[PDB]
Amino acid sequence: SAHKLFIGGLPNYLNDDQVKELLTSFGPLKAFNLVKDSATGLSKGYAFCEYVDINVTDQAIAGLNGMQLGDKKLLVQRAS
Repeated sequence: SAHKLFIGGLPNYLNDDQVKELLTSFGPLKAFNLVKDSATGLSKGYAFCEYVDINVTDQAIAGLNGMQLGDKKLLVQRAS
């Protein structure tokens, strides 16, 4: 859907609350998950989210795509 994003490249030590805080700085979320290895529990650095508002979605992909977080760079797209 047009409100949904697929994010990769997050530093693997960031937790759900920290990733969620970065995302909600753009506007409110209606869904979120941070992808984890089922056996180790460690983050894979991917996240999926859905914003309430389409305009926020558009600004979030523009703002997050290419964002540098230390030695990592986010790659973000709409979740077609």
